[PDB]
Amino acid sequence: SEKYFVKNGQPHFLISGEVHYFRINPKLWRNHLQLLKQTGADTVSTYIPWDWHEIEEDDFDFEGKTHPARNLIRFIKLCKEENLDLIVKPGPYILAEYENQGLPSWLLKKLSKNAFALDENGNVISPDLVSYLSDEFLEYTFKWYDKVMPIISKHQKEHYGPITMMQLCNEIGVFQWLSGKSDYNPKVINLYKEFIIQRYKTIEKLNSVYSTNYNSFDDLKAPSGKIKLRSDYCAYFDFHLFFREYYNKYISILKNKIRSFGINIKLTHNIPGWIYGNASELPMLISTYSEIMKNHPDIIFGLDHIPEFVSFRNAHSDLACNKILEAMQPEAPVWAAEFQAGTREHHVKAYAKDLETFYIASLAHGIKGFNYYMFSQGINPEGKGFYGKTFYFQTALDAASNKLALYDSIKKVNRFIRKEQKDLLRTNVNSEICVGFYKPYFFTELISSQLLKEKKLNVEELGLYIDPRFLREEILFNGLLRGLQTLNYNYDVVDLENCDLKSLTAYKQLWITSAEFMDAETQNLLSEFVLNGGNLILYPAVPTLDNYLNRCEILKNNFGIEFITKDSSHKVSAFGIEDVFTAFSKKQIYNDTNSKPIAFTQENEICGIRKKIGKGELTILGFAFGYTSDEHLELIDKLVKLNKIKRELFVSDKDIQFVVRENNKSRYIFFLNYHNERKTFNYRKSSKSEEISIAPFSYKVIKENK
Amino acid sequence: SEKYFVKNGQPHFLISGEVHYFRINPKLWRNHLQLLKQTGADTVSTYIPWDWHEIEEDDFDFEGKTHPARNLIRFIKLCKEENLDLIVKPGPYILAEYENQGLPSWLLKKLSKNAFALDENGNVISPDLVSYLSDEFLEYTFKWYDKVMPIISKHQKEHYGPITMMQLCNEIGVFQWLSGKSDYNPKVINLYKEFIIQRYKTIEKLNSVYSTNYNSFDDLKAPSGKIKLRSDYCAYFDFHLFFREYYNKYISILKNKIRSFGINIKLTHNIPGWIYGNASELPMLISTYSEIMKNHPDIIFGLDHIPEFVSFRNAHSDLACNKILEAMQPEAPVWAAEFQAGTREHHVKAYAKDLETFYIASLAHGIKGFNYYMFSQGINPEGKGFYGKTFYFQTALDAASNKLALYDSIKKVNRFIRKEQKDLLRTNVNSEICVGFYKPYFFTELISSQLLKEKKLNVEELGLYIDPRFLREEILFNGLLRGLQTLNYNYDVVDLENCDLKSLTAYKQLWITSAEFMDAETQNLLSEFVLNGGNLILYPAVPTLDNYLNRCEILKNNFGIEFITKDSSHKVSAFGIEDVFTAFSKKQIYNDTNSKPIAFTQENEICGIRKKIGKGELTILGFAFGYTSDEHLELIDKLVKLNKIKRELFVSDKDIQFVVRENNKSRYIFFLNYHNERKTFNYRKSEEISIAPFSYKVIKENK
Ligand SMILES: OC[C@H]1O[C@@H](Oc2ccc(O)cc2)[C@H](O)[C@@H](O)[C@@H]1O
Ligand SMILES: OC[C@H]1O[C@@H](Oc2ccc(O)cc2)[C@H](O)[C@@H](O)[C@@H]1O
Ligand SMILES: [Ca+2]
Repeated sequence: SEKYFVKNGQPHFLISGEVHYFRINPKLWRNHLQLLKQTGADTVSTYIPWDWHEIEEDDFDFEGKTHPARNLIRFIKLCKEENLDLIVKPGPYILAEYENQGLPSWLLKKLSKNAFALDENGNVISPDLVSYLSDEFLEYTFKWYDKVMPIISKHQKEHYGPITMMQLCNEIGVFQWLSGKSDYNPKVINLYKEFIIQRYKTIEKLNSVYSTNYNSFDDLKAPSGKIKLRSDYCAYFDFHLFFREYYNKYISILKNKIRSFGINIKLTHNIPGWIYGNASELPMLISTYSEIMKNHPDIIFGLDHIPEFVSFRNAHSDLACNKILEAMQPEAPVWAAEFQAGTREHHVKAYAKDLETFYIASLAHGIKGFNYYMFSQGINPEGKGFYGKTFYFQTALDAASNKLALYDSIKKVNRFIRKEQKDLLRTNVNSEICVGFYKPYFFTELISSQLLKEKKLNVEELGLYIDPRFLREEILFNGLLRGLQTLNYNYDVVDLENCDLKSLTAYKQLWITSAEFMDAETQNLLSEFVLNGGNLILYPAVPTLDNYLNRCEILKNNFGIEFITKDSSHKVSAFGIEDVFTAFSKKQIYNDTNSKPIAFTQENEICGIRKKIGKGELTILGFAFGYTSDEHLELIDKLVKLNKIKRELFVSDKDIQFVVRENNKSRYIFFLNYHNERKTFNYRKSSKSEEISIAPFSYKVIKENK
Repeated sequence: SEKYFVKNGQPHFLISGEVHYFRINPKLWRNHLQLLKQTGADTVSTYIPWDWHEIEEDDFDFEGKTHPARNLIRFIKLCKEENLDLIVKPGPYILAEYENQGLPSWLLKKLSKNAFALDENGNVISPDLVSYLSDEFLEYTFKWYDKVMPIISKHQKEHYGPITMMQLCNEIGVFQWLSGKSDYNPKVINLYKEFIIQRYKTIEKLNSVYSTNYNSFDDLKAPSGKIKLRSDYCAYFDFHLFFREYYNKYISILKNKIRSFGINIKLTHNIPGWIYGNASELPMLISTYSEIMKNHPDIIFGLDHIPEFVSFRNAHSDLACNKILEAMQPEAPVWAAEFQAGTREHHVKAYAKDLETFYIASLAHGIKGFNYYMFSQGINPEGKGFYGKTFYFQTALDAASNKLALYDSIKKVNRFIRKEQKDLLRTNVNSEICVGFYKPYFFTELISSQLLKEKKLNVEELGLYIDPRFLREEILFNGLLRGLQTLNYNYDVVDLENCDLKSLTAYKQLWITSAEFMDAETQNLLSEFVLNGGNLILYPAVPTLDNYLNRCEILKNNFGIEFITKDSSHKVSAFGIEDVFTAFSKKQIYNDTNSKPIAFTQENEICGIRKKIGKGELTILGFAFGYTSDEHLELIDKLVKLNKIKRELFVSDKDIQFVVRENNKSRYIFFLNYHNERKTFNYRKSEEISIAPFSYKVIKENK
């Protein structure tokens, strides 16, 4: 039951390369495509920039009449002649370091002020940032679609053309996020007001949930400024729910317009979130797509992976991202829409010997397809570069089509993939550990993020102590997920929203990283999980509130837990491990009733217990740890061993990472050395040892038959 | 001309290793010391924690009466028996992940509220954070000194003991930096009031500078909250000046107490500022010691270098720090008081093969001595660790004195240093480029920093557009200095404060990264520099204000410059380089009378000129660039070549870094490969070599 791309009823590993026809001498297009095809790639991918093709208002060139590199039609025909399928991405936004993020200069000069994204003061956030549902923006976007979409429709696979997939716009919300400010455009504020009225029906029902005293819906304003009251937190939480409906409305309007041209190819979107070589904020960005992914089972999201280097400093980012995409999109293959090749930034180097290891690690970490971004360097024509004349460096081909060092790395990886794809695509890893993904902890991009200008959320002003962003970044992403990968314990991630109990019962352990708040549905689901036979690990808090910070003690009551919150030293003992550094002075102190106490404060008060409940097992730790000391890995190891979970291999060097992937025919062992040390080690299957030497920042792959 | 440590009247490379006796089984103290000596190290360094030796109020154990590892006397005796010099660091603060940052629990329980650093509301900032000038704190510090300083005094080299240097406290001001919170203890604020009265004399004089409306000094309150007005900026600027005097007053009280015991050895302090493997904030921390460095020629500041890894991502950090320290401390050797060995953080790996390259790069980059921190891992006694049981990982030795991978790297590097030190220590680089260090741009630790979550400085609210922290981090540290190092052009840094004109005339170019504000003394210095024959490169602004944001147009008027500030596309052309991305829409558009236009907006307005002024040359660019594109390296290269400055070598691979260090007799060529690529190249003076990833090669040439 792996999800993978299919060609002609067989597993197909999607290998694409990004080649920007608009940034390459058209006399050299065929050579770029030939050299991409010779790496074993089956697809080529490109933006079709609106600014490049609508050269003035209502003046379109797709044929090279005004500039040879405007000859889109020729580029499509060459893709077909060179036996490559094509991914097209006509925007309206492309980003792509193209001036004005791809929008025509003539359009941005003509639009009225009310087309732009606006701050709470009514000021333009950025002269190239439109409001997505601006009437004026969508009118011109539709006139662009009227010209580019008939060309895309004509050249679809079903009409014997090369076009197999199309991206809608580009990384929806990426500008809101990087600008560090949210959109208060009056189109947006009016849709928000309709959303609130639809959700609550009467001002009395809203007031009962928020604890506000409004006389009418007319008194309610879009939340702005810092959160000081639980009522401000409630208003912002609904504002987050509203933006997820808003982005779903935007993509819905583009999709409906596209389908009217007879375009039946696969539609895609692309997920932002890596910055400075780590992806700890990507889960927040993927959370902004929650309503798109529920409403559009036919739009496949892929990841935009930008590792920059490949070391222990970022080894956990790509696996945690691939797992979280699978959790939110379990019916489609995990794929990278943009899979780092070379570097966007001259000063931020991308070494072939790093990216080659990233590519192999991505296979170990369950990737099923990717688009090398950028396969071909470009030169910006006509001053169209946002930041300088050259587009990307250290790619597979330079802009002239010369092979660079990365070319042989990509050929090596592609060769292995083509040899193995029939088995490799069908392989699974045996995960006995499931980690819960509780989307509401991620809904903070308006109030708390690595990129937001103003920190609007301070939980201590709300009488709370567990910050949801600290929890999801340090206790979950950089803590538990980093620790399991480092310890070589396989895990899966599951979305807790509308989660079937039967999709949890296959695991030996469910791990829940909990704040003081959790909705009644999720508190009930976890209660039933344990009563019915599940083994639950829960920390750092039993929640006592719902998503609106109103009382909800369902899980606490169903588990027969009594506790008080007390201050103590950061250090606790747990399972006989002394001096376990914890994030908070405040801890939950549990009554010892019908339980085994397994963690103790410096005053020897009980801050963790284990108990049997119905047919299940509960382990609660009333303290927070991520992975900032060796004791944290010893603790994760102790917790995993409570249900006798074993690693697949005994490996003599604990700093070697491995993944075993297998199906009925084939076993693949991936060894990953994320460290600057030549390592010699030995290993054997958990149920005569082989010796292996591995270079710094390198990999080995062993195939076994049966 | 070079500054360096000396032993037996000859150049001595100071090689120290940090070994915490209080964190190591005393049965193994001799084995740690023997293994340290066997790497070629000459010195061992440790804290002497106040909490560890004053076990209860007025109960001192330096002999291991109450715990074997309190036997400081025995550890000192062993250093001498094992032929190691000793650096001691008795605090009172040690940090060192030691509970309460080294202060005794009994002390923190007993101190009155007014001994603590307080927020603006009079609340204790942190239960282990004292006010440095608290009468009660200094009294207890003095009683600690009365017990530990006679021991240190007796064991000086002078008395054929091992002790050669002592550190005073530890990273003074580090807690104000990491929190972004200033101490508003009423004793501190009374000292601030005295500082302001001393500076301005009369309320009329302060009102004229600040544009305030006070009737007397009684109206004046310590600044707090966000800067909304130019008068708030002025008050915060003087609050930064005050803290530099305050730290000088604290270290002076400790120094005078220490000297009273006949302690005549070298006194040290240590400079923080690395975080996550880069050091772009460390110049801000250096700037907090301006008054100490002016008033104490005999206190040697060393750097705390924490690179974490070694690559092109952070290659420029250690050179820029070493150059800025030399600018502010020209009469002492540049040395690392804490020189990364292993890692403080289990999850933040320190590879032997990375740190070996860091140690060699540090030699290329002018370091004259260092203390491997941590040479030996520690185990925290009886939960005295702030964090877990273990102190550091991937060190040279584990806490049990097991050799680890880094041991053989340090022995290798130390063997090279000992072989070359007599000649290597006497070498300098030939810099024809001078880069100005304007300290007031750095005086922001209370209002604008990488660590400060909520920014108190927003220059747009003051009618400005060039933020001094953006300028000093992106345009200077990660832009010009990174670019010059990448291009293999030598530079020196000079402190512009009280700067001698004759020191600037050795250089072919002086580079000044300028905001809209610059004091009259510095505007006059740069005016005289050009009129006398100097070549000045000045960007992104001709300044028109002084440090209090009052009109000052001395440089503008002396150079016959006129400009209007106008908005345009971010991209400009300069010296025929198209598509140069600049930081701001706002640019200076220059009148070009008597000038040559050399940079243009997208609409061809003049945003850069060259000019002859007296006997000298002016290049003014009205736009800001760092290093974020290949065009930025092209522009720096063109600017350097305006005065015919040449690299010392032709090296066939432009991504190889080199440093040529020479004296009259000896030349060293350091080749540094900061890239994950085996590179093969050739070199010649303005021959074919292979260097591993993240590695080095050193060539000697006799002259
Ligand atoms: O690195 C921050 C983000 O950077 C984005 O790139 C940009 C590059 C330039 C720009 O002006 C805005 C965005 C990527 O598309 C996204 O995947 C990534 O998460
Ligand atoms: O990494 C930030 C700083 O961390 C400092 O260590 C500390 C870490 C935490 C803390 O609360 C106090 C000090 C280092 O001594 C200093 O050199 C460094 O620049
Ligand atoms: Ca003039």
